[PDB]
Amino acid sequence: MVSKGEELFTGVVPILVELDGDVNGHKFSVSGEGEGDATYGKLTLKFICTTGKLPVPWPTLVTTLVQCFSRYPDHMKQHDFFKSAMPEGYVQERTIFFKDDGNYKTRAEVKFEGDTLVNRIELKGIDFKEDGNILGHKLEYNYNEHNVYITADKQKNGIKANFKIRHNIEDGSVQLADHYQQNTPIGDGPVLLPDNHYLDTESALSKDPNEKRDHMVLLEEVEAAGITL
Repeated sequence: MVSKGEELFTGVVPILVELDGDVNGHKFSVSGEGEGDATYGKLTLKFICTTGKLPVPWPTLVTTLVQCFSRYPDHMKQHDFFKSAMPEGYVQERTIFFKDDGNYKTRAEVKFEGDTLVNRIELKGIDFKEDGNILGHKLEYNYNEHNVYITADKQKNGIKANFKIRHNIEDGSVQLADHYQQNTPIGDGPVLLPDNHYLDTESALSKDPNEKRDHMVLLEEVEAAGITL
């Protein structure tokens, strides 16, 4: 295998996610747990809003709540920055602009803590409309397939990405969320800096019929593409 960190993903890896958020002064926390199987680009996670009611729609948090679990095809193994940064990990930072509404700013560290892949996130949201699609909870509980476009940032020993998320609104229209992303390694070790490619990302949201807390069950399937065999 072409990076040392890639070896850590040959099996099923436990995942922990911890998010602290503040959107227009509405504070919240989310904890998630599950597991990832990068060989197949799959993960399964269950998230709980540990502070009671989530003040924003669950779908708006999907992108924030571990791209090291993507399946890179055999011919693309030298382009997997995310696993190459492991176990020391990477900082992932985004600004997410909701069209005609507010924005989220996120900073996360994704790294191994023992045998567990941990995503710890700080999220701040500002300039939302209290009666808009986000704070007004007008988004459908579902999720579309998206391509995440990745480019190397040699200057920061890292990568950049940008993409637009389409969130279906309750009335059949769409709330757009423009994502700008930067990832930089935490460690000083060498990482893989990729040629341009994308991650074809599929997400399915559901509920645990036994769960009384505000929560989201998420299954994701992701494969890298855009570099010909």
